[PDB]
Amino acid sequence: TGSMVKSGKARAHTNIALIKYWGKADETYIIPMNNSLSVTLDRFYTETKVTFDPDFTEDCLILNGNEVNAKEKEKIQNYMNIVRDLAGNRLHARIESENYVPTAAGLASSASAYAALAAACNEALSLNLSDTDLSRLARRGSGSASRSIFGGFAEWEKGHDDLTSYAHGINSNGWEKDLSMIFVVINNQSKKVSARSGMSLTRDTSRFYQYWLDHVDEDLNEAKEAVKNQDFQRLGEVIEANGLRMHATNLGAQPPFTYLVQESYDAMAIVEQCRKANLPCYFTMDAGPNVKVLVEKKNKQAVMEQFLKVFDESKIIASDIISSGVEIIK
Repeated sequence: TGSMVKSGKARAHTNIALIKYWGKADETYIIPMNNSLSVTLDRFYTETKVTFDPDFTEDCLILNGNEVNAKEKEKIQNYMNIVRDLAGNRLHARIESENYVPTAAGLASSASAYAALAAACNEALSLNLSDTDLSRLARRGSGSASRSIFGGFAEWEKGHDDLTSYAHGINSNGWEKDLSMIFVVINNQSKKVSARSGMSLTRDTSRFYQYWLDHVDEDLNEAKEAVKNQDFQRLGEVIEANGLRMHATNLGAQPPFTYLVQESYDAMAIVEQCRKANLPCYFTMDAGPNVKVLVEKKNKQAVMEQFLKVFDESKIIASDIISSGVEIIK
């Protein structure tokens, strides 16, 4: 690299919320209405390199080898303004990112991307950020990115401001090594959809939003106790119910909406058939119709075969849960 050029490259993995982040207390700083709990997936990740050079006059983002539009361009420059302030410098960066995430199939890359960028900047500029402050930095880009700093189980503590809202890794005594998640790619409209806009309408207007708030802390404690005990059935029941309650809140929005389609329900029915046939597993869904199936690694293959009876092979994508957190790479 160049004499006064500072670069860093990081790999961060996606995560899926078992207890949902849904609704913000603060839209500008990304402060959530409640705590969330997720697992970090081994199979899906973003690699991001950042190169700071005094000769650069603005930030440039190249994604999967392609320039981004002026919109995405403006967004990355705003985010990089946070990094510069944090660093106490005025260096602009060329950002080269590669998503190893099935985004065309509907899997989100925002958590991995912002976690990778935060870590890459910390490395490039030698900021020496603690995992807490790395989490806070990632959060400012995307809420769920706060959790992708960490492996295995992770919890985003809601806090009440920029300093107190961040995630931490949960030690599971290695339980994450025994677990998997099967992604069912569900046929979806290709029309534009915004989770950020969705959760905002629901948080602000849903007639069922208070119901959500009244139960989330109880679900979270239940999930965490299940994790302490490595009690799969106990974790599953509560995360499945929590997920469904999140979708319920959208039904109460003004006016109502849903991310689920009939094919999603078809996949949920298969999970329940699996449970009735002695194959424990539990589903969750996010801002789209894809169905994610949490399952013990030992039963992963058998659950997949049940899905493979009815879905194309290409649509049934399994991942293990990774133990380690964001890493610095070449």
